[PDB]
Amino acid sequence: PNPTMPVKGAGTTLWVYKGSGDPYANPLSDVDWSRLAKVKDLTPGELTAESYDDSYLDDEDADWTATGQGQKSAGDTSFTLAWMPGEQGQQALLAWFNEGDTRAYKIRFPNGTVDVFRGWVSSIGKAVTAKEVITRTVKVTNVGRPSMAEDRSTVTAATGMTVTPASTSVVKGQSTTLTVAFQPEGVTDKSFRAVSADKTKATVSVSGMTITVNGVAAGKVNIPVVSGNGEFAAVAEITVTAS
Amino acid sequence: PNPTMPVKGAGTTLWVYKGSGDPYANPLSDVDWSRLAKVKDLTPGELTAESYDDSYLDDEDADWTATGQGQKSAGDTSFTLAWMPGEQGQQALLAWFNEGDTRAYKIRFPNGTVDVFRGWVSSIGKAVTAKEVITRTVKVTNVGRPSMAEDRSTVTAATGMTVTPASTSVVKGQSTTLTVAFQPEGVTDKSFRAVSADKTKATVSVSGMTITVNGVAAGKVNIPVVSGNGEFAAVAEITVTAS
Repeated sequence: PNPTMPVKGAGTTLWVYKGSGDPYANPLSDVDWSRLAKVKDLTPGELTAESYDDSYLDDEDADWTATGQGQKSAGDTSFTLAWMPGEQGQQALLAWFNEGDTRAYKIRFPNGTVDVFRGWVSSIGKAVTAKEVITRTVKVTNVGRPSMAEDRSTVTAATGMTVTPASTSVVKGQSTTLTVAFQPEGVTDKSFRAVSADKTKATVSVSGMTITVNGVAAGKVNIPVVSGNGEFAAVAEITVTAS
Repeated sequence: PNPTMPVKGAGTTLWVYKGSGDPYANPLSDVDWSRLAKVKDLTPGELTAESYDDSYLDDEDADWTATGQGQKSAGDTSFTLAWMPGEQGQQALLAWFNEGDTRAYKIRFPNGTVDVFRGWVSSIGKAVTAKEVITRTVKVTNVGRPSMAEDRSTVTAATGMTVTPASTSVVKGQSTTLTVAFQPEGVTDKSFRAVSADKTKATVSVSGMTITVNGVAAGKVNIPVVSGNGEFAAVAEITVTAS
């Protein structure tokens, strides 16, 4: 994965945001994104710009006409994918079209870089033919300003999730926080999620780099932590004391 | 007939509603529907929406243009069949064109799902050529809200997730299979992924509801399996033996 060398282009993936946070803040994260599977083909949006005349009479040597860049447009993105009405992601796509709210969608190139736009579905189609797979074709009109893949350009990642083990004694409505950290001294594009393995003895309220546990019942259970896309994981045990 | 997998599109049929009840209620029944047999080519109408400008003079970030989804349209659906005027149903189609009253027509795909639209015939053509069959081409302009296939999809999920624990026999390359199954009445959307917490003593090879786990160096690794729902997870314990 070298973002400084030409890439063949195969393996490009497409995801749609469904969370509530800032899509532009953590685009490399894949936590609140649903993948659209089996994209037959994809053509991304085009960044256009309407020109404005910038030539007045007072200017000398008026033989040549001059223009300047005005308002920029993000263009329309098209993609056709295999038609599976019963697969999660297509149902969300038609719900998005029927509602019409502006949502964020990103494309993960086979380069270690992502490209996320915001837009709404402007066209929905279908191509049913024998001797060939049925393909659903979607067109999306982008709004606002996109987050180009050339903006961040400074991704960092190393090996490991440090997390303090044990944490046995758990009392007072439990509700204790346990410290988590990354290996590259902390400086990365972070992403992670955790949840109790049983949910009958304890539950978690992960919010902002701190994992807080509150328990309901006694027993031994281990909570997992998964690094967003999941390139690393960790496990920490909890033993709910009677008193 | 699995709606969660792509289909070859061969065998798609077309029906026109003839009864008096509501077609939108039960479009899976072929009671009051007339079949238009011998379909040569078919192309369903595309769903489209007109864009309405959403740019205000007093807002910031004027370097880019923004718009929004406006009014949807159901497009024009075309299909060419063989010319058999004596066959009932073609006469009904011609009478529908002559009277010009809006009616419902459904398409049966080889998935068990249907596509029922409402519209009026706006074009009737013919192509007479030697060494070829005489074809009748029909085009229907659709009105109102079409009943898409994805509106007939129901979701079954939750109730947790299960995986067989321990199985400490880890020796000589392993590639041991780990089975992850969902409890609720069989039917569910089984989206999941599992991750190795060490990546050195042992590794996982997630592949379609079966986890392939191999060992490299002796030690104790607990590997977590989580789900895309964001609530369900479990941890399986592995002891990679040197010999």
